[PDB]
Amino acid sequence: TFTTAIVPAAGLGTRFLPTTKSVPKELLPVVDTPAIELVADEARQAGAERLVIVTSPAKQSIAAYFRPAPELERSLEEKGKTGQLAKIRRAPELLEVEVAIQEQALGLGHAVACAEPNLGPEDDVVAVLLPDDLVLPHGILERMAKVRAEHGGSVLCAFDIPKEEISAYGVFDVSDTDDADVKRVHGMVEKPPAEQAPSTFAAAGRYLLDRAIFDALRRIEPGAELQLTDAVALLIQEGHPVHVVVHRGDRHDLGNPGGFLRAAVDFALQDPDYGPELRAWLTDRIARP
Amino acid sequence: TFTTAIVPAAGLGTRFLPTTKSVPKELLPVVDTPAIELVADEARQAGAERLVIVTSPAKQSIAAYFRPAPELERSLEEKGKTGQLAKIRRAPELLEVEVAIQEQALGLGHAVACAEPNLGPEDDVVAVLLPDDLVLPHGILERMAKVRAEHGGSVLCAFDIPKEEISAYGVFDVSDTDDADVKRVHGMVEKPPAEQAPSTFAAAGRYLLDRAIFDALRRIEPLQLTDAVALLIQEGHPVHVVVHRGDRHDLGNPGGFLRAAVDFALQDPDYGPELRAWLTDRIARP
Ligand SMILES: O=c1ccn([C@@H]2O[C@H](COP(=O)(O)OP(=O)(O)O[C@H]3O[C@H](CO)[C@@H](O)[C@H](O)[C@H]3O)[C@@H](O)[C@H]2O)c(=O)[nH]1
Ligand SMILES: [Mg+2]
Repeated sequence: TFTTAIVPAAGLGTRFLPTTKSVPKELLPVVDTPAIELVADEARQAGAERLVIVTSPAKQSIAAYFRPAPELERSLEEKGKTGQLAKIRRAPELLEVEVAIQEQALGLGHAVACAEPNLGPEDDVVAVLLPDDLVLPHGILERMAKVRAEHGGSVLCAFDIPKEEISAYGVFDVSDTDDADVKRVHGMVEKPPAEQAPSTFAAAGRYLLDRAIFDALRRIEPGAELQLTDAVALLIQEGHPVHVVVHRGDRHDLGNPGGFLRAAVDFALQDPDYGPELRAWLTDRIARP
Repeated sequence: TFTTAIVPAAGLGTRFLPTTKSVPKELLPVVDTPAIELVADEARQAGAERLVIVTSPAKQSIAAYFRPAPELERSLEEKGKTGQLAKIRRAPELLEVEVAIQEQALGLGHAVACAEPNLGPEDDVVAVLLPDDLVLPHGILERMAKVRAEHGGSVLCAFDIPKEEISAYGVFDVSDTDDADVKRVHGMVEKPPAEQAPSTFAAAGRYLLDRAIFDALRRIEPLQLTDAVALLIQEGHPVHVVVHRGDRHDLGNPGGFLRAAVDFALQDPDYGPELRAWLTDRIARP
């Protein structure tokens, strides 16, 4: 049912300095393809027709990536680079792309709130994809849509992480449903020590939010910032159904250079253009300092 | 010695499409640091005072990378990110940076030619660094400068590559000098089969070019830099090569780029041990 997916992209990417002084984090390549394209594609495959990218005035450049490049397409076609030509055609052809300008990076809730002018009356629910999380294979938003179909309200996403490894995450307080991968959300605890974690279900950056989230974001106490978790807790307090889908597949974390490199190596090893030679090189390389 | 280094950065990097549709190839990070900073640092360490980046109009944002970012700096200082603050201050403090515009990508020789208006009377010799080649450790240009001081003329750089591995490269035709790592260049053969390779010396992307190169570039038939060098040798200009014995990386395609990033990350304690452990498991399965 959702048609509009929101991608919050207004943070600098401090962890990727000095590169992110000049390059938007969301345009950095995983092998050859930027994360913004990877999340755009995932959104489209889940039925999004429209993408609202929230960013700063300085990173408006992310928009151009979704514009055609006619001269480049011609030059590739003339060199017989049909595979490269298909690669560059992919992102502009995925969906309709708009930008919402968040003047100052006041956090995720504020970013989602800044997308509301880009919504129309048909947007009763919106998908939100954080571009630092890659959730593999495609399809978590379709699982979350089934939960919305059944229960109404809003739907979150979790990874299943042992309590001794979960303390970097927000962690859901949950109850069971009839589906082992679907829980009712009662609340969330930020970065609990292992022995205080309410579950093994760590908050992942995929959301299906009912339009009620925007009214909730206007009614929560602003910070020093609008905390999306506070708006979700307000909905829960007011009886809005909130459930979570537990992702069982793989995932990558592009929020720091180390997790980014893991993603790129994992993908390159599966690509015949690179994999065999990379694997042979790695085998030798890891045996020395 | 030379004071001006030229970095030809006007080609797209078609092996990194679709990313390089929007992002200059030379700003792609090796772990966390763009290649253009790595080659600027190398140039500075060899005594460059000035960097002339040849780029297209869509890639002029390479320039802004070398400008101070006061508000970002102020913000990092207020957050006590001393290390990230140092990292952002590094590139702007290395040297004076100018941009020359190559309207179209007519090749390397043409990229070099387009830097000539940025040169002055002191520029008798210019360094050229190709930003897809990392030559490690720093110092090849200083070795090349010693050769220029002894012999005059121009100086090239070679990797010592076995004949059965050398066919992807241009391969110098050479004669000995009194230094094992310095050869006189008689010519170059493009991509020879192993049995036709005139040496084990493959051309690397580092150059110390006498100002005579510009006149050669004006007189070669349409431009390959190697043709302008060949014209110089024909006209009696001394050309030598220094053989690099050390390490190198190739950022020309994603595979070589990942080798560089993994190599550097394994040596950095922020990433190294966990990445090593992850790689150990990962390479044991498809
Ligand atoms: O019109 C152009 C074309 C290329 N370049 C730049 O020139 C550099 C080198 O171009 P590339 O296509 O990567 O050259 P190669 O095919 O790798 O070959 C060159 O670089 C090798 C070292 O890497 C040498 O062995 C070769 O003799 C030399 O021609 C790159 O940064 C390009 O951006 C420009 O600035 N403008
Ligand atoms: Mg090259």
